Amino acid sequence: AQENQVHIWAVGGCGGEIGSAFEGEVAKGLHSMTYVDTSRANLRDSTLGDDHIYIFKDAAGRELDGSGKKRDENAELICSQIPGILNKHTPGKFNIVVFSLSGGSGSVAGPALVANLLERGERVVCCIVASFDDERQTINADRTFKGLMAAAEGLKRPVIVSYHMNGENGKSEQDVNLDVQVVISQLCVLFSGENRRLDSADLENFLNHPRVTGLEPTITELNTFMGYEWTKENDSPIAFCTLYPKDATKVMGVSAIYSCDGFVPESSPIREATSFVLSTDRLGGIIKQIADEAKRYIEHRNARQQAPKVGDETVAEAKNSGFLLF
Amino acid sequence: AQENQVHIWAVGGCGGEIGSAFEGEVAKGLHSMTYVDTSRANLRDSTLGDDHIYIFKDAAGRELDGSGKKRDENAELICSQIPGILNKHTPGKFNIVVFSLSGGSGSVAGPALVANLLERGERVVCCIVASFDDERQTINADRTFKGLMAAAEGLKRPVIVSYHMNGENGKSEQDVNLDVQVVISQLCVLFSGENRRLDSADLENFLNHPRVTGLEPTITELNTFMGYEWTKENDSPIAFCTLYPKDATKVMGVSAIYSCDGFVPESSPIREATSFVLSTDRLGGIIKQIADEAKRYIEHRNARQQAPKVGDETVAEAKNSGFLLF
Amino acid sequence: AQENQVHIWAVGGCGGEIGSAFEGEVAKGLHSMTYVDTSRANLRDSTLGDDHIYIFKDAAGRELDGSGKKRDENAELICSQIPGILNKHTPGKFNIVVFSLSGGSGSVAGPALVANLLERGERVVCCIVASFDDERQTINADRTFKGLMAAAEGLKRPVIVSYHMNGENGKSEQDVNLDVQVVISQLCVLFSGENRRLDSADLENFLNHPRVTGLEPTITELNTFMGYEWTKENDSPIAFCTLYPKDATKVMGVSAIYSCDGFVPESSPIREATSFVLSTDRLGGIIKQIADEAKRYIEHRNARQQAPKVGDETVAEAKNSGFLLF
Amino acid sequence: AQENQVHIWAVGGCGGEIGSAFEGEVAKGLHSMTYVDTSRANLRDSTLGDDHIYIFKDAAGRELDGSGKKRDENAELICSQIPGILNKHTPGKFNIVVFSLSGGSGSVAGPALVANLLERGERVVCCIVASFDDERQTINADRTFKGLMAAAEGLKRPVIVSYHMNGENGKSEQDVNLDVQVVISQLCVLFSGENRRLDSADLENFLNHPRVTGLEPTITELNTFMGYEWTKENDSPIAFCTLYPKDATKVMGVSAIYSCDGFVPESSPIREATSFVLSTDRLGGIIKQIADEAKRYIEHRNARQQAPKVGDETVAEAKNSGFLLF
Ligand SMILES: Nc1nc2c(ncn2[C@@H]2O[C@H](COP(=O)(O)CP(=O)(O)OP(=O)(O)O)[C@@H](O)[C@H]2O)c(=O)[nH]1
Ligand SMILES: Nc1nc2c(ncn2[C@@H]2O[C@H](COP(=O)(O)CP(=O)(O)OP(=O)(O)O)[C@@H](O)[C@H]2O)c(=O)[nH]1
Ligand SMILES: Nc1nc2c(ncn2[C@@H]2O[C@H](COP(=O)(O)CP(=O)(O)OP(=O)(O)O)[C@@H](O)[C@H]2O)c(=O)[nH]1
Ligand SMILES: Nc1nc2c(ncn2[C@@H]2O[C@H](COP(=O)(O)CP(=O)(O)OP(=O)(O)O)[C@@H](O)[C@H]2O)c(=O)[nH]1
Repeated sequence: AQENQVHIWAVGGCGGEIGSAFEGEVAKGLHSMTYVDTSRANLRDSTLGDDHIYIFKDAAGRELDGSGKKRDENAELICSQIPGILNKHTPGKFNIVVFSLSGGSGSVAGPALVANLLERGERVVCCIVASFDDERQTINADRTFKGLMAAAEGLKRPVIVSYHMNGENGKSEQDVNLDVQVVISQLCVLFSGENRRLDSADLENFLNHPRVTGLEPTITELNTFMGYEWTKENDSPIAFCTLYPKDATKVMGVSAIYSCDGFVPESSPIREATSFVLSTDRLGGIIKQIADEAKRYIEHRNARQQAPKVGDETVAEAKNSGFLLF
Repeated sequence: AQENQVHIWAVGGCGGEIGSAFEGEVAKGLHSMTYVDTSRANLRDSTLGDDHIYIFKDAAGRELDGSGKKRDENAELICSQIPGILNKHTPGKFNIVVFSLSGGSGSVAGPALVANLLERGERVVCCIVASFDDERQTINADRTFKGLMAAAEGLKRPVIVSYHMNGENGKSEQDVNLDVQVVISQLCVLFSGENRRLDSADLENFLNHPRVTGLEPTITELNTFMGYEWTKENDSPIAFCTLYPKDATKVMGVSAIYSCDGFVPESSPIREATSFVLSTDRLGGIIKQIADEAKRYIEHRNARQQAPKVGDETVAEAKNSGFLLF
Repeated sequence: AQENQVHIWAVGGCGGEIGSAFEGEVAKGLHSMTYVDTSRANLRDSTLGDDHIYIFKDAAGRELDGSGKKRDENAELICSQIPGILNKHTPGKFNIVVFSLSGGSGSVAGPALVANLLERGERVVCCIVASFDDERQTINADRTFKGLMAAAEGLKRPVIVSYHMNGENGKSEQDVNLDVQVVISQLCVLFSGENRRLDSADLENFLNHPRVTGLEPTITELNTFMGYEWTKENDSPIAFCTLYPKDATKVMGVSAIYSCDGFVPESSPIREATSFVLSTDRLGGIIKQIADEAKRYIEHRNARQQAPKVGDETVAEAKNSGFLLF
Repeated sequence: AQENQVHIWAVGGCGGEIGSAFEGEVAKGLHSMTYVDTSRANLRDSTLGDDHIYIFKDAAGRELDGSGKKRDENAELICSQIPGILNKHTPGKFNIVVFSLSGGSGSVAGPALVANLLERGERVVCCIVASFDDERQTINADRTFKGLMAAAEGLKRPVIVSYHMNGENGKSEQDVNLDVQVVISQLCVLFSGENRRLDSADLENFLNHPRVTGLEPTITELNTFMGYEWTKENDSPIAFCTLYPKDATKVMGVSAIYSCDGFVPESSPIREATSFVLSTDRLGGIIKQIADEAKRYIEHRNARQQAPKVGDETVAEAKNSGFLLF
């Protein structure tokens, strides 16, 4: 009941909340959207029907009610039901998987969706939000990110990631949601297929850059810019695709291995040149920042005072039901 | 005849008096409530029917009339009838067992209920009141608390306790009742399941923290705060779940192993951010204070003057019925 | 004295009562029927003669009078006499074993008949009624159902089961009887062999699906629908066979591994497309529901008050005949 | 000279008087009846012939003339002559031993008959009347009840008892007789074997419940109810068998380990659902009441004034024949 050119996979509660602003676009036929979550708590007022909502179910066929930031809890159930999701909801030509590395549901169904879509040969770009409010969230972000890195090397296909941070620059979760929504909205225009000079084969090589560049397949970061001022700082990316409005000057000074051009129709809401840039030079910084939080919480964990423990003989004395010793 | 989302187990006379303020909520469907006691002395004017009241019975099937602050008197009867209580009164999804460590009934049926609910896999939080007015009460409080500590280690599942004191800061029993009623009222909102971003699995891991944190299972203290000023003193809790009103700023500076977020509906009576904090750093202080009272009463007991005993030969002389010396 | 195209094995009291509505069909040559039971109490007014009734006999050659919901009582006798039943009453080309999982007779002679018929290479479909009124009935249903699951894996041949529930939707036993009678009546038309486009080899592969599908042999659930509305909910079965009336549209949207078609003669009482769907996706739900009742009765059993026991010395004192102590 | 489906053993004077209302039923072939007593005082006008009356005889082969509430007087003779009673009067398929725990004859021949019938493998249900008018009656009732409990525990077979009280609710002996007669009539209807869905094995497992339930064999109390209102108070029985009239709704809300169903013929005098319920939760109350009566009578006995005893020297003086002092 929707156009399947671009498919948005709002995985997890964080992905569902971020994608809740794209429900109107589905009605207008811009793109198809599918919610994937282990709980229906966030989705109590979605405009889309249950035909666009999938909730993971246990062995008894009953819907789960969240993972509670515990990735290992429902890993088997989620990984087993991922193929079923793709059959019921056919992936679009270009897929946008949105999830959070910190939760226990989005960070398991997210990489599982990306791995299956990449293995099937689909074109998928992941929008990622990472939080470090707790030790559990930080460890989940560390393990999920390493999982994606292992996915790119294991599948020999790059995993394009639009990374985001909850605590960056003191931005609230509302601010981060606006940032991600801008990236998804721009990716919708890029993947719409209505661009004059941009073909499907061009975007296939853009997303699967090692086909053309010959570089080693690894996780790649996607950055989106407007105007031409971004060329000074990122003059040497792996690849980039730029969409220009009518009678717009090209971008110069960028020496990329691969490049693409597109011309946005006058009706579409793009008024200045928009560039989608792939690079892996900032991956080391992102990994270091994640490891910094992990080290910080490990040091803080080692500062925990040991809890007062009752004697082991007392426990043996409390073998009576109710653990009463009198 | 009541909603079973949250179940309040008013165990003992102290628990019954504290819970008597929640009878109106039962009629309004907020939560289900069950009185558990060895006597009907306090429950002579309860609005709830006898279907919500369970009184322990002896071997002959006749209701008891209290334990008289003697824990060992009816321990076998209470522990044997605990499973029957849970069948007749089905435990709610979240259970709140309220009892006093000093009495002989609440301090036995309380830990028995908690041990059975934890063993069955239910989610239970205990509200506890401790008194040290008499040596018997002090020894009972010391004994019951050690029993709970052995219960947490024996069941490998934490026993969350909202600890309270009768003699703290010169507060009367009425003042302590208001303090506990606030905690139970807030726990009712937390466990209501109507929070937007809070799932049952989030609360399951919050209550059973060693699943997520990996810490050793032990008795854990629960503290509840409003606003954000509490972050300065308790910046290092094991876990904490915060419920925010509409457009409320998050809590910063708290580095917990696990945390949860929730958003209170506008209709519910929460107007400022309420935090439910779990920590075990004050357990040593509580145990020390309890042991201080026990030492004080042991010293006072050793100062008792020996009662003037009649001669043993006189006892042999008074073997006549009625013990008459003539 | 009857046509042997379809054979109905009314096993047990529940099976005999359900099948008592098919006695008229036997006289009209629609199918052959055989009552198998450990007691003749229910069969005091059957139109069919004793040549169509088999009652289990003990070692002395005398007919039993029921099992009393005790499966283990006559398991040896029943399993020993099953081959004798099949010789005296030759199984039809398609067999319909009807029995209840709760009783002690139908739940032993039922699976015994199914295991023998499957081992001999016959084509058998079981109609099953499960009850959970008592702990004994629930445990019998749990053990019988697991027995059938072990039968399918041990024989490497699926055990097709038309599952039914006594307490489902508050339906009375009369309502469940009507539901089963409809399924048996439809299976009679399917197995009649008078369908234009349906062959015996097609039905052989339909019942023994792993021959064609290659799936693992296990217990399979049979569901029957009229019309085409069922396709929305069960669009992904293992296999399904549909019987269409004259000039009836085919079923679309169902992606099954195996499928069959048949055209009902105009005289036969089928007026809309009837589908026979095999699936194992609801087996987990059925097993969970059975285990839920078993857990409930185990908890209820642990709440039993221990019976008052006279002293062991008193028993030793009552060694005198008549157990009188004076 | 009578139908042997149900056998009524009217033991003792109390049993004979209660059973005197069933002679017409014996004349109509409903059931066989046998009077067993140590005296013929009550049986001076019985319609039944002496072939249905057995009177205990002493060593010299002459009939006794009662025990006079002294159990130990003729215990050996009764225990020795019990097998002869069973040989001369063949026990029915279901036996109903009716006796009083207070007398010296019924309370000895009753338990002996029950123990012999249980040992032989027969199915026996005891109707019991207990009186506490005298200390001797109270002690006899206590001793007989303890003996029955010992028999149930030592035979590993439950002793089903329909307990009755003479002094309960101020009911006269006529009222207790009517109650016991109603219970016996209902048991006769249950045991008639003419019920549609009820087998002999069903009743065998119902009476010998540890075969099915697995519970410890002990004395079990039988209670009979009409309608469905009894479910509220006795929702947790060990077992229960219900007889329904034509088109009668089943009983719901009763969670028993074992249960049976039967359908009364339209001719039989049952117009509403009749339930026979087995439970051991009220045994403690009965034992407590009996012990309370025994304690009361012991206290009253200890208050007896010592009889004025003549001097022992006077007794030595009165060694003359006739004990004359002169
Ligand atoms: N920037 C955002 N961060 C969010 C949002 N929702 C949650 N989060 C953050 O993500 C983390 C929790 O991730 P999720 O809410 O997706 C948890 P998940 O869906 O995986 O499990 P359940 O909560 O059991 O559904 C935590 O740090 C939250 O503060 C959101 O809309 N925006
Ligand atoms: N803060 C409160 N303390 C209470 C309250 N009621 C009793 N207590 C205190 O608890 C202690 C006695 O415990 P309980 O009254 O619960 C006695 P228990 O129920 O175990 O036995 P019974 O009195 O025979 O029912 C003693 O120190 C009391 O002062 C109350 O409503 N609030
Ligand atoms: N839906 C139905 N359930 C039935 C019917 N007859 C019995 N039952 C249920 O099945 C259960 C008892 O099973 P059966 O009567 O078949 C006992 P079985 O034949 O195995 O042993 P006997 O009674 O000794 O012959 C119990 O729950 C009954 O309520 C029936 O006609 N329909
Ligand atoms: N409810 C009834 N109680 C009875 C009846 N007959 C006697 N009793 C009571 O039972 C007690 C005496 O028991 P029995 O009459 O059976 C004396 P038993 O037969 O053992 O000796 P004999 O009197 O020498 O035959 C005493 O309390 C009587 O009041 C009766 O018909 N109904």
